[PDB]
Amino acid sequence: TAIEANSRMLKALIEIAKAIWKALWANSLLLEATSRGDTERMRQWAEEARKIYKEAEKIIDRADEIVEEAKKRHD
Amino acid sequence: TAIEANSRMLKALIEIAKAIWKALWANSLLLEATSRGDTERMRQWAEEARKIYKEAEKIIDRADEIVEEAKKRHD
Repeated sequence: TAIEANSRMLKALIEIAKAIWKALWANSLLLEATSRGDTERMRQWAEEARKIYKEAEKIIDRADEIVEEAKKRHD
Repeated sequence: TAIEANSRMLKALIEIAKAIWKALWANSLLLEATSRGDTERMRQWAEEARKIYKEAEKIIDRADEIVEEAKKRHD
């Protein structure tokens, strides 16, 4: 019964993984920006990351919500 | 009864991913601070990023603690 919420929390975890993926891409763009020594793409990934952090917060909320959705149906 | 194993290992997985996200966002803030316009950030990361890290560290350890326990329940 909670396995539905397992699949769904898995998707949510994949969304968390997407967030992490974009964070890594942000690290890449930062390695790009510091290599070229600029500060544009820095603010690019910065803003993108802030957005994604907000969305990551929400996604994790819904994730843990789905965890609670899986958890309540106990034993 | 399988949903049990699923949910357990999945919550574990999620928290460990969240640990990755803890250390990640820690280094991320540090990367925002890695612009090198301030060095007092030493105290910031050395404590706050250290806390969630050691939090992130043992969560993984105790997350694994139940990984071993689940599998061997059929002994």
